[PDB]
Amino acid sequence: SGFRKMAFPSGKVEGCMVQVTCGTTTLNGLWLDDVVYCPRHVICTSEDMLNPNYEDLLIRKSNHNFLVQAGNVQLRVIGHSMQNCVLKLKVDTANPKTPKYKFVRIQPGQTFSVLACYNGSPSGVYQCAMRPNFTIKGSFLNGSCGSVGFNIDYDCVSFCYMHHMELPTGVHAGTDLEGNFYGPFVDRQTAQAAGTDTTITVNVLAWLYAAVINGDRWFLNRFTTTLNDFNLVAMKYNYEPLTQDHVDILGPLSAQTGIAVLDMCASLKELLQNGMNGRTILGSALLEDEFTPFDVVRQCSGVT
Amino acid sequence: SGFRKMAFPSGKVEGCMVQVTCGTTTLNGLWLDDVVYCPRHVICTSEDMLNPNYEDLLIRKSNHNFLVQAGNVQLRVIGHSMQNCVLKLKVDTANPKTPKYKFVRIQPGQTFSVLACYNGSPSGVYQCAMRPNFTIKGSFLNGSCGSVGFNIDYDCVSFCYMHHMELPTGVHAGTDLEGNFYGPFVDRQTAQAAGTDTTITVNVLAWLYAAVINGDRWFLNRFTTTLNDFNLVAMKYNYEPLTQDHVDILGPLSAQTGIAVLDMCASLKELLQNGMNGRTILGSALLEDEFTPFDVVRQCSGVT
Ligand SMILES: O=C(Cc1cncc2ccccc12)Nc1ccccc1
Ligand SMILES: O=C(Cc1cncc2ccccc12)Nc1ccccc1
Repeated sequence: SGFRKMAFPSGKVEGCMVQVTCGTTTLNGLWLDDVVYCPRHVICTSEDMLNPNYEDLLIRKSNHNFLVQAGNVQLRVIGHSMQNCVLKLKVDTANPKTPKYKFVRIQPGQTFSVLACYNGSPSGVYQCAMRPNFTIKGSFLNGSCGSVGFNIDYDCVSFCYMHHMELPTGVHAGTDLEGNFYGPFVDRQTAQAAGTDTTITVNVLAWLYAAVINGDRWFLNRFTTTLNDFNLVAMKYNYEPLTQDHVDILGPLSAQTGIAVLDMCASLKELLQNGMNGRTILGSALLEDEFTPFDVVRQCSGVT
Repeated sequence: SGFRKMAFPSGKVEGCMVQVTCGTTTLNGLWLDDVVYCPRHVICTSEDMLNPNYEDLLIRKSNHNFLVQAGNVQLRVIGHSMQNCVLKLKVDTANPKTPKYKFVRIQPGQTFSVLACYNGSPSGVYQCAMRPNFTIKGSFLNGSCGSVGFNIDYDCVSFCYMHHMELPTGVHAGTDLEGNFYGPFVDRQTAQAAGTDTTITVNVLAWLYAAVINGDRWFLNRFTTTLNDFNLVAMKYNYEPLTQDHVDILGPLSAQTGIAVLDMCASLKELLQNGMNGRTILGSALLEDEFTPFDVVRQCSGVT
């Protein structure tokens, strides 16, 4: 028993982190096979970021201007190309520590592990969610760009996120491993607005199921509701509308607990309308939405 | 910016996890040099746990009864000994992945990373604190015994905890790497009581400093207090008494923010007496006590 915001073991990803330097800018890169992936803003100076013309900026750079260092050994750059907002530096040596991997574009609401890095060296690992507004609420300082988000399926690492920027509002924005930003964000020092951040309803429900499995049952009531009635309450509280897909996805948790999904929705509805009244659920005084139904099942079944 | 419950990168520890089997019981072991460390309750059956005589039980076991497996290769056991509540299985092969390491007994209030494992395979990593009552609020299922807690200083892993048991109350108990339980707990299936769990005051203060550094300043007031006045309020709320040592330890955070420690104590005092009034601090609706002042400084400075 017990319920924690658990991250995937980061060892497979640590073996891929390298330092990429371009002029005075140093950030992190991901070394997989003979390719180093990093944010393209490595080629920018503080002045360039205001309105950078990356194609023009990249033309002034040659293979030898990109210093790639894995641990203490220098990698030789034999090719460079820009794929959307990521630079792909072709190196002459394949990473001997390359794990089995995929590049995946995650959906909003999905979760992933972040290995926060500085100078190609990992400093910490934490679990987070892609917000419905496509931002992430991470913990990143300057130097952390190129730090990656991933999930692991037994031995295959699915790289889903590369950190690029912190918006003036303190939230984080980045790309998938093909250089495509999640959301409307651009890699430019300009006024960028994240949309309204809504609450991942299916995740909160999954976490309520985790609470019940772990003995915290105080919030369970004698009521039920319907999808349309629950959604009327969800919209008022800036919660994502719950669909039959979400109900089906909660099927295993509903079967494990013997509590119907709509019954859990009525409990959630009362928690929204009345608050926690000073009580806690799984050591939290608010409704947690950064555990998918898959994360709950995995944590409560010990998937290695 | 951003503040997350960050764990140390677990790669160095993953390379030490092995599976230890003794009869029908399989748990995790820590392989460092030519020694495998694991909970001594590996030699018990369900009936033994009621009142086990471990010296008598261990005598019926020989080197060949302890099956140690690292990945898919079997390790040959050439020696076995009991050191307090841990078994030390001497193997004939040194772990080629043994990192630089220390065995340290942590203090209550200190934090550490847990690499939760099942069948010698890691499943997740999370950050936690040794509670003042010496329990840990982890996420462990059956099979997780032998999972370790650690801290990293650049390249040296300091092993501080080995998971042994879940108390009937859902909290977790374990030992240091010398087999000594943290707290009054014994490795027996009996009624064991954890003391009153108090709140780590210095940690909450450090987290209030992290909040101020990260832009959350709403809780800052025009008041101050004294150590004795603050402690009068701390005792009422089951908070640890704050000492001059704690004030000194908060020195770097107080210098960074320009907010005196006693001024932060007055804010904490008002948060205790009046609650958060529906507001949040660093995305939390309660006072977080699982970040030491060292964790805050590290996270806010990017120590790799
Ligand atoms: O935002 C970043 C990098 C960054 C990321 N996370 C956290 C950061 C904290 C402080 C400084 C920088 C951080 N780059 C950038 C700079 C200007 C305009 C566009 C992008
Ligand atoms: O508590 C444990 C192992 C354990 C640990 N964490 C979580 C667990 C969850 C379920 C079952 C077992 C767990 N061993 C033990 C059994 C009986 C008496 C004394 C100790």
